Amino acid sequence: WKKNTPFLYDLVMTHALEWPSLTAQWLPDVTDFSIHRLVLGTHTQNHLVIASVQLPNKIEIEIKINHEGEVNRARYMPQNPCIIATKTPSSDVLVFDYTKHPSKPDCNPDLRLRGHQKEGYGLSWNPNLSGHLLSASDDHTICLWDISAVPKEGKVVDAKTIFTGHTAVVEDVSWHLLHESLFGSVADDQKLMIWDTRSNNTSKPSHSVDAHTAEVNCLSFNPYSEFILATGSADKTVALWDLRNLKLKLHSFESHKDEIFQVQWSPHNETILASSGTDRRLNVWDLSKIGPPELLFIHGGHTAKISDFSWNPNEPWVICSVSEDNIMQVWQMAENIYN
Repeated sequence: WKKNTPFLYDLVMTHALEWPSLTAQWLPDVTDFSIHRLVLGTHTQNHLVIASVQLPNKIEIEIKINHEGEVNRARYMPQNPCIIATKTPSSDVLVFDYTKHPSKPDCNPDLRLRGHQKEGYGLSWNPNLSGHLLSASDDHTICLWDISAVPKEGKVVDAKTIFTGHTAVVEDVSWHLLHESLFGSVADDQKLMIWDTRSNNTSKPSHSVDAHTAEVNCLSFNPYSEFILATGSADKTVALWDLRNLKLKLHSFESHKDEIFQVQWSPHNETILASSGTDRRLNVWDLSKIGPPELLFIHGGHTAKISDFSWNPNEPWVICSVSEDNIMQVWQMAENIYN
């Protein structure tokens, strides 16, 4: 694979980190080259990490913040990207404003968020209501907090609402991109559930489909279409969904030869979606080419399970993917391949 790269990439960078990261997300600020930044974590003292990346038109660690337990997931708040929520290996979800913490570390989170009885990974900030955070847990619950309602000197926040519709481990949660009340969740009970926070019944979802034939592990809403979202599963399938007819699956993307953990739409291209998991492959899909023609690219760079990945928001087709052997890769498939 390493020998074949000039054929398949316009860019590939490999970085062995000192510790594995379970988490990867590009921050939205970019400053011959340009400087981009990634939110990462450690697994096995733990830190919340901000790294720098030079990209054309080196990777340095900029910020390490003491974290209790590994960082299961870390997500920046869209309305103030200095704010980062993290999932811990305990019931706690933590919140850090990276500017209120030392350059190098000495765990003293800015907020500790209560309401779960077990650890999880799923985590999602509302991009339409500032400080509304959702978290999914192995306890079968989804918790909601409004951190914007928390007093200046408040360090502890109880869950505003707990959603209980699921009957198994809740794997992932994600807000809708346009509708401030609407989010989706996926769980081990094989369901996708669409929830409406304006509803008083926190035990029953607005809609509910039996999405998959095994555990549903991830979901992602389309940033270009109000109606479209995708799920990924222990099914080894990515399923496609329309909010106007949830009961029938629009499509199935086959396939990974193993369990799917992440699915994310492109921020630049409405027909483009990527997925990954335990087969150590990150696949890029093209809706438009359905009628496997919809498989546009297989990224074979990783030699361990891929933990998370993120589409760079400033630089089309750039992806950061991180694996369980400590490897972070920043890569862009060849222009020849998408156009």
